[PDB]
Amino acid sequence: HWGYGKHNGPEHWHKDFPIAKGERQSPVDIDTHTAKYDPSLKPLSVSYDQATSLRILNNGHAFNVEFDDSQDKAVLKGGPLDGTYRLIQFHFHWGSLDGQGSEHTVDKKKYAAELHLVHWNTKYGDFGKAVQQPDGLAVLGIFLKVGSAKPGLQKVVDVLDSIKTKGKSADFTNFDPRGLLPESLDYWTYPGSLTTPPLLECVTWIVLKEPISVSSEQVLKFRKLNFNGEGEPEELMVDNWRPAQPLKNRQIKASFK
Ligand SMILES: COc1cccc(N2C=Cc3cc(S(N)(=O)=O)sc3S2(=O)=O)c1
Ligand SMILES: [Hg+2]
Ligand SMILES: [Zn+2]
Repeated sequence: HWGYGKHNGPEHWHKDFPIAKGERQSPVDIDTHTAKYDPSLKPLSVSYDQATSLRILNNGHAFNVEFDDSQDKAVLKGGPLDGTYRLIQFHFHWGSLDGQGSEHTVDKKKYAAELHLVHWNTKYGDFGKAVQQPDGLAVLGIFLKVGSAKPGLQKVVDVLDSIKTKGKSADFTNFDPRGLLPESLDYWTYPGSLTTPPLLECVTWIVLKEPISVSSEQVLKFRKLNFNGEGEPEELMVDNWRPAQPLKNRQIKASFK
């Protein structure tokens, strides 16, 4: 149903998902001058050393690397969070050109792509319960800029050939998500939602200020993915991002000054 085309893109979402015009929708523009430094903000605790990746699959919207979240293998704690959040999957949003692709912007600036490491609040038992809570999910957002190649990203880039079309999946075990992290864990944080339908407002967004760079050839491989399934007319998977939403009654807190 929903997609990123003129006929079923972000502008049409509200018809099937009314929360699209809700009070805490993401992504948002991060205005750095009016964001508030908060000294009571704890540092992030990202423990991804016991992470266990399982699959990589094209879902017609993006490609997702899924992880085993049956136990606290890769968790997120600290920062503005209270409780442990488990990594269940990560995905990217990218554009058809280097000047677009990220969902969140910084002072209106768009990056080439954006990585979202999705975590769910373990106090809720399972992911399905978590998406029914205002503090059910924590998504770590990381910006990707085009520059030098990101070593930890190549393994993902290589397997894209086997998951070109919608519905395809491939085994993708022993992948270390720590290769996708910037050097600094400084961040901005605000209450928001999923950036794609069902557009649920259960997310505490933690967007890192430091982006990671990837070569144009690495992000180039992203653009050869297909929205369509095999045997269907080809649709390049590009621009799978949602425009910034009004901040409304919200303030973005910074962990740095
Ligand atoms: C009942 O809601 C469900 C159930 C199962 C999966 C999802 N998901 C859908 C979209 C979606 C978009 C995300 S983003 N771009 O904001 O980080 S994270 C995410 S999801 O958790 O994978 C929602
Ligand atoms: Hg929710
Ligand atoms: Zn996303």
